[PDB]
This record gives sequence, C-alpha cells and structure tokens, in this order.
Amino acid sequence: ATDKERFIASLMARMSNAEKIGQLRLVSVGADHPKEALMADIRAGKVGAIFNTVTRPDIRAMQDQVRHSRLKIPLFHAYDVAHGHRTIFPISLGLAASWDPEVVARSARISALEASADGLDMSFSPMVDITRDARWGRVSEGFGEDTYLTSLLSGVMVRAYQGSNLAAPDSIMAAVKHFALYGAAEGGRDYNTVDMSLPRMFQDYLPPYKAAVDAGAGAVMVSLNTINGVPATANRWLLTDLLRQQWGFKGLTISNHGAVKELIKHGLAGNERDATRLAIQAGVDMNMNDDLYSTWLPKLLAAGEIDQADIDRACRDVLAAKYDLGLFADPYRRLGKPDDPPFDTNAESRLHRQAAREVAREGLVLLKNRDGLLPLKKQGRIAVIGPLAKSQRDVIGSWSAAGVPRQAVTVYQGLANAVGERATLLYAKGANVSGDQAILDYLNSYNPEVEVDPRSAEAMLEEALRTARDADLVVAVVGESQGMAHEASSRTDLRIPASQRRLLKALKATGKPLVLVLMNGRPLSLGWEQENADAILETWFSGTEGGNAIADVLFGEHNPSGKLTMSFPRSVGQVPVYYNHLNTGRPMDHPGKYTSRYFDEANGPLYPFGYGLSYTEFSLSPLRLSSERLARGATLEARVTLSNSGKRAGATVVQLYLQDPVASLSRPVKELRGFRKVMLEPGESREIVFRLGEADLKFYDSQLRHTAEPGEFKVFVGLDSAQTESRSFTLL
Amino acid sequence: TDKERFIASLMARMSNAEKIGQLRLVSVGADHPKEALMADIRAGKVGAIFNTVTRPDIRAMQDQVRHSRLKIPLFHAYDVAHGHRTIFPISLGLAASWDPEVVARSARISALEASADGLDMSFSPMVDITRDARWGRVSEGFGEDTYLTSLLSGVMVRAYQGSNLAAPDSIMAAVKHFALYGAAEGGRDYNTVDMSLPRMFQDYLPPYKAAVDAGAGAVMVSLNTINGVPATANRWLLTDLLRQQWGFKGLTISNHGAVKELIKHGLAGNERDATRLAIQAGVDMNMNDDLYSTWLPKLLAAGEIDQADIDRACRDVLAAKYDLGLFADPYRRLGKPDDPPFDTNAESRLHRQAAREVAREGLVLLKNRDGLLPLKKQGRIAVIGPLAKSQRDVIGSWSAAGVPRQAVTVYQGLANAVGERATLLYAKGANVSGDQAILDYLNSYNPEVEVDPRSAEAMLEEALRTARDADLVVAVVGESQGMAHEASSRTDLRIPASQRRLLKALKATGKPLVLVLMNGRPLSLGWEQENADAILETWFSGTEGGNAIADVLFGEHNPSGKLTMSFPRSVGQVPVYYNHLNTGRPMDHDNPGKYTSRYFDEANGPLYPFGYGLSYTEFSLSPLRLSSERLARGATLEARVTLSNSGKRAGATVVQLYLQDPVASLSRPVKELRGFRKVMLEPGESREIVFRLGEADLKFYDSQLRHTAEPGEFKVFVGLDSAQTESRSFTLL
Ligand SMILES: OC[C@H]1O[C@@H](O[C@H]2[C@H](O)[C@@H](O)[C@H](O)O[C@@H]2CO)[C@H](O)[C@@H](O)[C@@H]1O
Ligand SMILES: OC[C@H]1O[C@@H](O[C@H]2[C@H](O)[C@@H](O)[C@H](O)O[C@@H]2CO)[C@H](O)[C@@H](O)[C@@H]1O
Ligand SMILES: [Mg+2]
Ligand SMILES: [Mg+2]
Repeated sequence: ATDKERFIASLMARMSNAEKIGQLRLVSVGADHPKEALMADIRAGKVGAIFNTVTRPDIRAMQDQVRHSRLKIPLFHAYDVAHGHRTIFPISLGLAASWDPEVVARSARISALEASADGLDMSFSPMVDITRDARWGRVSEGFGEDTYLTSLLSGVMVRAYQGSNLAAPDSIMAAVKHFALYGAAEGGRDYNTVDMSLPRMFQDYLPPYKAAVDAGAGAVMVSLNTINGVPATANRWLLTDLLRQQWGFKGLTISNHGAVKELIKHGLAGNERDATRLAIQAGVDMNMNDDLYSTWLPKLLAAGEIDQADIDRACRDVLAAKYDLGLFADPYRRLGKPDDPPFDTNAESRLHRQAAREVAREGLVLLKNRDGLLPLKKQGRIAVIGPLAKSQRDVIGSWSAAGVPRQAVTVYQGLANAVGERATLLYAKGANVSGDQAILDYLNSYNPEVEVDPRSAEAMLEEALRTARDADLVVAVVGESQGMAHEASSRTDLRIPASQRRLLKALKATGKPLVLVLMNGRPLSLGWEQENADAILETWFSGTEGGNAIADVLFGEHNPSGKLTMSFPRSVGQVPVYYNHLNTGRPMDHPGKYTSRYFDEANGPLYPFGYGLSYTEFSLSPLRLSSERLARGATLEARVTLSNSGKRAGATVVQLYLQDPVASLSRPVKELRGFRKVMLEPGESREIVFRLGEADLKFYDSQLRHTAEPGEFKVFVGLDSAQTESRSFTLL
Repeated sequence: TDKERFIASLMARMSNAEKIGQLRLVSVGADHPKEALMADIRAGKVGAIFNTVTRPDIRAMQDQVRHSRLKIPLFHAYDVAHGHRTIFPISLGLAASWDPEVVARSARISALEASADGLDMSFSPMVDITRDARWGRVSEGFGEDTYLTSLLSGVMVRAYQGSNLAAPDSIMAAVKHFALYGAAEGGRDYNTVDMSLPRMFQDYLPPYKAAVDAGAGAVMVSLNTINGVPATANRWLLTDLLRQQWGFKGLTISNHGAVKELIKHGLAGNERDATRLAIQAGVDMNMNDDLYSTWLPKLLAAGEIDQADIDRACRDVLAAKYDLGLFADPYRRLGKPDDPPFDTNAESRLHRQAAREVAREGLVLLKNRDGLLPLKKQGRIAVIGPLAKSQRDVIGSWSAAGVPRQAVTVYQGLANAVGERATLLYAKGANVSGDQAILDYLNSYNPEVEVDPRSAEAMLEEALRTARDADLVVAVVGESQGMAHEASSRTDLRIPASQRRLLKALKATGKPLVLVLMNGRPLSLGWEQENADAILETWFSGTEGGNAIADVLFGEHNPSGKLTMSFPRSVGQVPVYYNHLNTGRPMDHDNPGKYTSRYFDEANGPLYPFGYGLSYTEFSLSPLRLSSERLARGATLEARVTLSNSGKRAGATVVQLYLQDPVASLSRPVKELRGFRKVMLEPGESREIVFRLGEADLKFYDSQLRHTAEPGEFKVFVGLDSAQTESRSFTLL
C-alpha cells in the first residue's frame, strides 16, 4: 500500500461517522451559509471544503478555524477559474481557435499561478462538453464541436493546472466538468434533457472526460442534466460503472450546485432523504451547497438504506484529494507565512498582461477581408462605432472569475494605444446592445452589466452617421454582451442584436469601408455581414488584454492565425450543423430537391469547421501516403509540403481528416485526426508528416466494440474542413 | 393451416428465379418503361407494382400474368395517405378531429375508392411521431403524442383492411416509416436519427406496434439511420424486434431505392454487399432499384446468403397475396372483363358528403376577438391571399389520385355559402413567396405554384383597394402544399414574408381581419395572435375544404378541432412538445426565475399548446373526482368529471386526461395523455365523462428496458387542453 493509502486508512480508522460525513460538505459563504455560522461549523469539523472564497486573508481565516476541530483536517478551497483568475484570457471557445496546445496550456498555467497565489487549491475547470447547438449559452465555456480537439485540449488543461506535482504551491487540482453530455441539451435550453445513443455517447461525447481522467484530473464535477432519463447526479452507470470501474478514475466526484436536492424536481425522489440516498449510492462523493448529505446520511445509515462503505468511499476520496494537494503536509502551503505582510489582491503588479495579450492574439479569426482592406495602416481618420467598442465588462466574457472590468482593455482603448497620434479615432456608441427593454432588464436583473444609453435609437444612429461621414473607414464593434452567452442564457436568434443590425445597415449605406469586430460567446448567423462588410474579425470575448490583441491583428503586428472550432450556422433554424455529420442515403451535392437539406435557405454552414483567413497566402503540395496498404501494428505517414507563397509572415493550421467510407455503422463524412500549426516567413516551406496507426482508425460499433475494420480509409489534408485534398489506403 | 400448406405447395414448384421475381416491386417510369415491364411480368420477374391506379391499367398488368409459367398474380399499391380520389384533410388535420370514428371514416372511404380502382394496398398509415416542426413530412402524421398516434394507427389499419382482407372494398395497410423517421436531426429529411432505447421504446415505437397488433399486412421500412444503422440494414429492428419480439407475420417492403442507398450511408461499397445486408436484415420486397433481382442469385451461389433468406422473403409476398384474395380471384377488385368502361373521375364515384363532414372536424379556431366569428351572410367580404383560389394547395401533399379541378377553394366555398346574399371581392395580394429561389424550388419537377407576374407592390395596392371597399377581410394565407412535403424542410416556421407584408398592410386598413391559415406543419404565429381579429387553422382540408371552411366561418359548424402538435413561438425553440421532462430547474408559471431551463430573448412555452382549440360556445368542467385514493394491482380506477356547455351555441370539445408519475426510476414527463373524450353538447347540456385507468396506463420502460409500474403517487390531470388542467392524486400499491 502507498504512503497515501496508509495515511488515509490510519486517519479514517480514527474518525466518527459525523467526521466522515462532514468531509463531504462543500459550501460557500452566502444567504444560505452566513459567514460567522460557517466559521463555527468549520471549527466543529462539519465542513470539508469551500467554494467562492478567493483572497488569501479570507482563505487563511477559514483554514485557521480547522485547528479547532478534533482531527484538524484541512479544508480545500475551490473556484470557477474557467479562462483566468484575475488576468482574464479569451473564453475557451476563442482559446480553442488558437489550435495551439502550448497557448492553451499557458492560459491554464497562469490561471493556476494566480488562483494558487490567492490561496485556492482547485478550479472547477476545464469545461470539456462537446457543443453542436449554438443556442446554448454555455458554448462559450467549451472548445467547440470536435471530439479530437476538445479531448486534446482537455488533457492539456488538466496537465497545465496540476503541474508535475499537485502539492506544488502553484498547482491547483482540476475538477473536469460537466460529467456528462451537458452541452447536448435539447433545444439548446440550459439544464434540459439529453437523450442519445450509446455509440454516439462513446464515440463523440465521452472522450473529453476520459482524456481529463487519463491526464490525472483529481476531481470530476457531475452535470445537472438527465442522461437517457437518469440525472447524472443519480446515475450509478455513469459515475460508478463507467467512471470508476471502466475508466479507473481514483479521484473525487463533486455534485453540482444544489444537484442532490434537484433530484426531487427531476422526479427521481419525492423527498430529500431519498435524493441523498440516490446520489451517494450512484457515486457522488461531495455535496455542493444544499447540505442534504449532512442532514440525511446518519438517518439513512441507521435505517440500513445505505451502507457504511458508501460513506467510507466518499470520505476516502475527499481525504485523498487533500493528501495529493499537499494539505496534510502543510495546510498553509498556498497561504504563505503567518508573518507575511498584507497586500492588495487586485494590484496591477499581480496581473499577467503580457501573457494575456500574447494568448488573445492567437484565437482571433479573420472571417472576411475584401481586397486587402486589413491590415489597416496607422493613418487617417478611423470611426470606432458600436456598443461593444468601450465595453470593459463584455471583453472579459462570462465566467470571468475574479477579473476586474476596470482593468480590461477595450477595443477602443486598444486602437488608441496602437495608433498613438499616427491616426485619429472618432467614437460613437451607435446603438445600445439591445433595443428590447425586456432583454436589457434581463441582462441588468442581478447587477448593472449593460450601460443603457438614455438617448433614442434614432439620436444614436444620427450621431454615428455623422461620425462615419467624418472618417476614412468605420470599425464597427458589435455582437453580444457576455450575459447573452452565459449559464441559462439560451438564445432563439443567432444574429447580431436587431438594434446593432439597424446600425450596421445605416453604416453600410454611407459607402465608407466597413470593418466588423465581432464580440460574442457562440457562433452567430452572419449572412448579411458576409455579403456587406468589407472585413470581419471574430474576437469572441478576448479577455483583460483583448483590446490590445485585437489592435495587434487589425494593424498587422500579428497575422491572424485563428480557425473556427465550431461551425457557424446560416440561421438558428439549421441547428445543429457540424462538420463530422453522417452522409445519409440522399446527400445534397453543394444538388437536387430529394436530398437532405432545407429549401428556404442555402445549405451548409456559412463558415465551416477549421475556417480562418490570413494576410498571406499558403500553398499545399499534393498529399502523399507512405503506402497504399497498412498492416496491423504498422504506421502510415501522410506528407504534404506547406509553403508561404505570399508577402507576410504568418501561421496557418494544416488539418488532417479521416473517412471510413464502408463500415458496420454509418461513419462521418470526415473526422479530425491531426493538425499542425505552422508559422512561416515568406518563401519558407515545411514538410508536414502525419503518422496514423490502427488506434486512429477504430470506432464504436452498435455493440460498443472498439476496433478498426479492414478496408478503405480516405485521408484528407487542407487548411479547413471544406477545402481538402484526399488519398486512400487499405487497412489489412 | 390450409394457407401455409397452399404456400408451401406453391413454393415447392418455384425456381429461385421465380422466388426472387416475387420480391420485385416496380413502377412504370424512366427506369422501367411500360413495354419492358409488361415483358418482365409475362416472364414471372415482377412481384408487385406501385403507382398504377386505374381499373383498365391494373387489369392490363394482371392480364400479363396469364403468360407466365405459374401465373402468380401481382398486387398493386399506391400512396393513399389521406384519400384516393376524394381527398380528406392531411393526417395532421384528421388528428385534430380527436375522433377515431372520423379518422376511421376517412380511411374506410379511401380504401373503398382505391379498391374500386383495382388497388390492393396503400403505403399508409404514416405513424411517425413528430416533435420537430421543421420537417416537411409532419403533414403526414398525427402530431407529437404517442398515445393518440398509436390509437389512430390501429384505427387506420382496421378501417383499411375491414373484416376480411379479401373483400373487394378492403386494401392492405403497409404501415410506415419503420422506424423513427420523424426524429431526423435538424428536421432535415432523410437525416440521422439518434436516440436512447428508453425514448425509442416508450415514445417512438408504439405506433408501429399498434399497427402490427391491429393486423397490418405490411411494414414499409424507413430511409434513415437508427443509432448509426440504416433501417434497411438493421437486423435488430427488422428481425429481433419486429419478428421475434412483436410477432409480425406479414411483409416488409423497402423504401424507394433504399437498398442501393446503403452505399451512400457507408454500410456497403457496392450493390452486391448492399443487397446481402438488406435481405439478411429482414427486408422482403425491394422497391424500384432492382438490386434483389440483379444480385441475389450471385450471392446465393457464393454462399453469402442462405436459401432460407430467399424463402422467407418469397413466403411473405405469397402470404400477402393469399390474404388479399388474389389466388382465389386475381380480378376480385377489377370487376368482370365485359363490365362497361366508365369515367374513373366521375362525380358519382366521389364521396363529397364524407369529405365535407370529416374536413369540418379538423378545423381549429385559434383566436376569435369579441365574437367576430361566426360571420353573417351579408355585406361586402374581401377574400385576399395566394391560397384563396388555390385548388392545388387545398388537397395537400400526398394527394394520391385527387384532381385539383374537382376541389373546392376557400373562395368558392364562400361563394357557395353566400349565393346572392353577400358580395365577395377577390385580390391575390401576394405570391406564396417573394423569394424567387423559393418559387424556383416549388416549381421544380412540376409547376405547382401560380406566379402573378406583377410587382409585390402592385399586388399589395390591389389588395388594399379591395379591402378598403369591403366590410371585413378574409385573408387566406400560409404555406403551399409543396412547402410541407417530402424533402421540404424549413428553417423558418412563419407565414412566408410576402404574405406577412400583405397581412401587415391589411391590418393597417382597420377592417376586421380573419385569417384562414393553410399549412402542413406548426407555424410561428406571434404577430398574427397579437394582430388578427380571428384565426382559423385549416391545415390542407382536401377536396371539400373550401365548403367545410365556409361552414365554420358562417357558423353552420361550431369549430371543434384541437391541436395534436405544439405550435412553437419560433423555430429557435424547436423542439417544443407537451410531454417533456421537468429538468432540475424547470421554467413554468410556478418556476419563473433566470436560472431555469428557458430562452431569454423570447417568451417561453409554445404559443399554442397540445390540445388547444377554441369554440363559438363556452364549456365548464366540474371538479375531477377519482373512485379511490388507492389502486391495487389487477384493479381499475375511474376518473369522473362533468362537462357542460355553458354558452349559447351547440358544439363539441375534447376532454383530455393526462397522467404524471412524479417519482420514478427514470425522470418521467410532466404529463402524458392517457385518455380523451370528444363530446357534442347543446347549450345547457351536461355529460358525465368516466375515464378508466389501470396499471397498463402507468407503466414505462426503465434504463434496462424493463416495462414497470412502480408503487407510489400518480397525478391525474383533466382539462380542455394540456395547459388548462387540474389534478387529483392516487397511490398505486
Ligand atoms: O448558477 C449561478 C451559480 O452557479 C454556481 O454553480 C456553478 C458551479 O460553480 C460551476 O462550476 C458550474 O460550471 O456551473 C454551476 C451552475 O450551473 C456557482 O458556484 C455560483 O458561484 C453561481 O452563482
Ligand atoms: O420521392 C418522391 C417519390 O417517392 C416514392 O417513394 C415514396 C413511397 O411511395 C412512399 O410510401 C413513402 O412514404 O415515401 C417514399 C419517398 O420517401 C414514390 O413511390 C414516388 O411516387 C414519388 O415520386
Ligand atoms: Mg471501413
Ligand atoms: Mg412513481
């Protein structure tokens, strides 16, 4: 037995059931748990962990209370450090668009450095749910629609948070979320029903969670949705059979917020006692906020409705997490010394602006650039118009953790910084983020999140048209506010808000060159924009340095290299659209009536998976395979030469897709199986070599057999999912 | 069994070429020119025909059989979906009757007319559950509810097949599309279907089982994948489930070109392997692509299939023909060789009274401000819109042998009703679409949409002049039938933009505005519900549609139709359906917070819920009473309520019973329909309604597909729609 198992067995042999049950309780200071009452419960050994306490003096005060409990078992402290702690990086969907594991790893490592510097031990991150439904407000928190890329980045984020040793003072534990399938909510409505086949679940939706487990994630946060009728919180197949027995996870499972009590609303339980029994016997170790475990576990055990082994499993997992975090060696390892001077948590000197700026550059996606309008010269008169141009609150995104809006660089400020006095900027708000007062009241319902200009729409439009007439070109900064792409904010319309589209149509009618800088947390419907704007830059929500990174691209300090990781539908009525779909019996070419299509809109996404432009031109040589036949246990090489055939240095992403065109299940028309992000000076050439073996060729059949079948495979290489060249080989 | 001995004696005579010929189902067309097809019938190489539909044409094919060695008769099939020559409303409108006897009458008359023309079989009923309004084939089903669709599935089969499948006024039902076709992802026709086995078993499979249990002679296999496996190659679906579990003894028929489509699905790399997959999965009869005739001999000689695969398939064809009476008399539906010739389309061979009476029952009153409807037969009525004079649209999609020139338009029904007592003024107003690419689609293959060559603005000014000269406006608007048909999936559920511009302009005249909606799917009607004075959903109401619509508008019939599919506020809410799960964070009138399962940019819930529809009278329900608070296994419970007509006009409504199982081993729906009663009442009349419930109503498939009723609370809800109910509880012991 390891030091950890010996230590835990010796501690648990000493504990009462009250102490073991106390370890399972995860709470936050708030209405339900006032601070002084919570401190008294920590002193009594009734608390296992805290979330949403995020400064060193507040965390140290809580850890000080444990010295009063009989066994002095330390707390751990968690937070939602999703894409940054104090220095906010782009939202995950924009990080994914970097196609660069090292950039994504740097965002996670800095997030862990900052969170651990504030005394935190754990982040409820990474979010690795696959998203094919643009309506869902939580698409901003994932890495897009692709199983290969999301799985790769899931393991990258875990390793970057946890480091070489979970006891390092600058490591935090990753609690991968949301296990499982949360992003397949029916209708894109948050928390809604998820219903899907086991082959789809295993092939497409579960691999990112398994990648996090295999990267050593210490914790798993359980989702709020049903899976095929069974809430994840009560799902013994998911949490025990799959996560523990099949995948071998040895860490901690954490319920979502009030999730145990929500089993009553889901109709699995008629009271809190039965909800508690279902959750702990399914495999939920730690109970977030609703305190059902502390209220009901003793009565359940005395009635023989649960086993002692249910409590022991759950407690062992909490203690094992604390052991790996170093907290039994030193409960203050992330909290410095008792004789440390006080400091300003929010000091500018504790931020990481260089890293945020460098990361944010990599995720920006050039969607359109007519006749080389971009990059802009630093000269002339530039009108900067729209409700997002001066928005600090929106550039940091949803789930901005301890980010301070006043510390963020707006798009306006970024342009001002870039041009100094070489160009003149003219500002007009142009429109409110929405013209619908019910939507503004929603967005401002808890906090003041959206500045509502008191002027009429007409007055703002006249001011913006005067500003555009006084300029050489217009940079319109438009899209969503961050509260439009957040938990529970599902959208029925994927367009830019109507108030802003009215502004864009008015700006277009001036005849001035029109550059759109889009801020948004989900794919948008951009048909009018693709037809009418001169250039389009997707910037997602780019974080604390967003405005500087966006100016870096617009003025060509950085040659855009971002590529989409989620298909952009032409309208909400096409949902879902995603690149790794099945052919059907009647596929549409581009073209007949009797094919799988809509009749009232053009078909396919407006922008496909892997799409994104450059200020330079790239060429690919013909694809070459090392052989036409592949033996089992051997490796196939796919080679292409990439050249920079243009006039500016830049990067692109060479993507490899596979198709299995004859199989015992209908397989996708293509599936991403590799990529290379390659930065080239003008006239440079690189031989790209992909390696494929049997593991790349397997799939789950109807009975969940996971093998590769002999026969043809098609290999596609290109700079997006739509513009590829292909060669075939045969697996023997 | 005389039948199994007759069939075994015949099959003992047949070569494999003869047995394989029985499996071939073809139509006259480019791929099968008439003279080549006739030569193949004489050679024993054809088992059945589809799309040949008149007595002289069918007799001519059956006459060719006399030249083959064994003289095995053909059967003849057609798509008699909602009528043969007399067209009833589309199925989604028949469902809105909530009256199994109305649905049975439409099917009986369809079978009478089709068998009168020599047909033996219809590819009907379509019983696919539909929760996605974008799909163009929702017009062909009975809406979103498993209980109602399952009930109507069995009614349709019994009505087609009668007491005896050999009767000359019977046809065989080929229930379709097995299975799950209406769950196409994105609402895109033919697209991927992916769902859990508990959802499949509880909600989507029961209508097909109801058809099998009602004695359907045939099952038509679907075009989609189910969890990755095309239905056409799905041995689990076609053999394990349909034959071994459900005990189906009849004929399986591939869809059109479906065996060859296994190559596009990526299950086969060539036609030989596609053929092997389909016959071994359990597809008996091969529609149109001739892969069975081309490849089965080679497959069998290579040992890639078994003789038993050919024998199973041939036996099922011969057994269908036996049941249809065709071995006793191949001409039993074709009269005598010297019957005089007749006009297939004669007016005396129609059933207009039945079509008019059935079409009245499906019409749904959605809005009626301050008693505008019913109208008086007087004054000046402007009849405006591209569907007002459309014969082609009123008969719907899948209109079989219906003749548009025999149909009654909405304009003609109003003209019939008012005679000389009122003045009608007509203006087209708008084309069905202002988008030339959409008109190009709707006129592709066949010119089905009349395009007025004037500008949109000229058509609008003419309609405004007409409206200004009238006392009120009847706007006849919505979809053309080609917008809600196979492959016509929509991304927008609104009335078309050209017509919404027309409605906004008409509203601005101040004239009372009555909307008569034609459509084959739920529509997004938020502006209409706010601005029209009255709204009548007429679906596509068939050959007598215009007369049934006038009957309602002038109050000869009190509208009694109720929705069987939820109407979303917009396409971005799809899917919306009444029997959804609660979730952990429900949004409803009792749960109105930010952190719930909702959209933020639109009102939540459907605009019109399942079971919604208004009347020209008012109804009252007494309090719901249960016969006991406890139910023992093996016993039945009664739920009683009294329905009263508390208004001034006779009319019907539909009392609906829903069940909830609020604590279960799976999350169960907030409500599930478990009974209904359509009741016609005079003013001041009352009817005591007694619903019976037992354990069978309470069971569900759990995660292991155990069919279980668990002890505990059940809530019983009664009301006149799914949103306006009250509940009482009982406990199952
Ligand atoms: O709902 C707002 C509320 O959510 C709380 O739970 C979060 C949980 O912390 C997070 O990791 C997960 O991704 O989402 C759930 C909500 O679905 C959160 O702790 C609160 O701070 C927040 O106010
Ligand atoms: O695609 C139009 C074409 O469909 C043919 O097959 C029909 C089949 O007859 C019907 O029962 C089923 O519901 O739909 C398939 C098409 O999906 C039909 O036989 C042809 O008449 C028709 O032109
Ligand atoms: Mg293969
Ligand atoms: Mg129950």
